[PDB]
Amino acid sequence: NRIVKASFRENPVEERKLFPQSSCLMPISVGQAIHEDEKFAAVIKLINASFKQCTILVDDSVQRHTIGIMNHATTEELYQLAVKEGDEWLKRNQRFYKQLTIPFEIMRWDDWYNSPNYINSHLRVQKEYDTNKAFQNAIHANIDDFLTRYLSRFSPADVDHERAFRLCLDYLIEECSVMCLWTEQKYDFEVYPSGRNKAMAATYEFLIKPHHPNYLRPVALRFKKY
Repeated sequence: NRIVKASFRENPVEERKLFPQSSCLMPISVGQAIHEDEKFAAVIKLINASFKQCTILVDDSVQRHTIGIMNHATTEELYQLAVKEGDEWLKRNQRFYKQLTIPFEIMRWDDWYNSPNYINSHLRVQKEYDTNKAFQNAIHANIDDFLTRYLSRFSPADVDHERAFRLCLDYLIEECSVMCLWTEQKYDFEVYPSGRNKAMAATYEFLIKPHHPNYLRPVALRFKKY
């Protein structure tokens, strides 16, 4: 009948030649459709076919910040909801990632946030936000981009815009601080189907690429029915 196939986007032949002998990280934005069913299976199939080894991160506990924009629950409650969402993603998509024949690892957000090196990385990101205005602007742009979609189904009247911004900033600072830590596990490529968001692209530009250009090399995918 019909099937979804996940091809690489923009990655040159000279880069793609490296993929079979390279490692990759698959950060999972728990909640997104690109990480579910037909589109997720398509990715597992392409990753299996083209990489040496793979490790899937479940970006779960981070959402405690974003969940908390409209849900005014206790900080422990949101942490729990953010984890529960990761628990359920793993249940839902166990069927697909189990089909990986290459060596793979399943990690979760807390594995990185609780790293001894997190706090120093967090300070580094907060310093760059304060000092470097290009980086500051990228983060701010990312907040606008994210909130216009996240809060699309809400009337501006029911949204605490001060809160939205604050929590979304907390989310992006954590995401970038954890990003920096990834060089520790020497991942050659970072595969996110859509692009890399503005904040993460800025963090790679200013804090990661200058020190390790052969780590976290971005990879985006195209989806098509065949």
